[PDB]
Amino acid sequence: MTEYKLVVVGAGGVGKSALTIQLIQNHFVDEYDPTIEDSYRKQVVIDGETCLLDILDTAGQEEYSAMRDQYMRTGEGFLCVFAINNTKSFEDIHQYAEQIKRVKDSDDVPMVLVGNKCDLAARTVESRQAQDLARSYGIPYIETSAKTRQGVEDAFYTLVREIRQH
Ligand SMILES: Nc1nc2c(ncn2[C@@H]2O[C@H](COP(=O)(O)OP(=O)(O)NP(=O)(O)O)[C@@H](O)[C@H]2O)c(=O)[nH]1
Ligand SMILES: [Ca+2]
Ligand SMILES: [Ca+2]
Ligand SMILES: [Mg+2]
Repeated sequence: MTEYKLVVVGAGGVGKSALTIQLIQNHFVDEYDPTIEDSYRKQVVIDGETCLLDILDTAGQEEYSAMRDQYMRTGEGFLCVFAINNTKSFEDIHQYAEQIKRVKDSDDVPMVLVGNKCDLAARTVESRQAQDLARSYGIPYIETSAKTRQGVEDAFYTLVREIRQH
């Protein structure tokens, strides 16, 4: 069966771990335990095809930024996550995308831009602004809530599907 190496990246506290765990284990993590680097694997059927998701959950804390080159080298598709209630996290997205783009020596690396925590009402990043960023990269924008499960499967499966267009 095909195996897809997905990497989830973005600023700390945007909900990377919560997204991943919601996808893989089907529950919401309410507490905030900052991640160093964790791995998850799950057989899923996507568009008729049995396949293996290998998902790397990465550090948002910038002290662990040295570890980025290593996972950006290995990973096949990148979930680029900001929180819609954290403008700074949206501004941080570029640093992640550029580095992926640099490290992979490609302007065409499978990516999906994810606006997380769309259940919260304190939005400071309007959808249209994220859509504009995603358009410049030539990638999809998808809003998610790790809390309600809205968009969680869409976001990850779209990433698997971007890896398949490439
Ligand atoms: N309301 C709401 N809270 C969320 C959502 N996703 C994550 N959170 C909350 O935000 C906090 C941070 O979540 P977490 O997944 O650990 O963030 P992270 O991006 O993995 N952090 P790190 O980079 O340090 O590993 C947690 O308290 C979590 O419950 C979401 O969609 N909605
Ligand atoms: Ca919980
Ligand atoms: Ca504004
Ligand atoms: Mg985490």
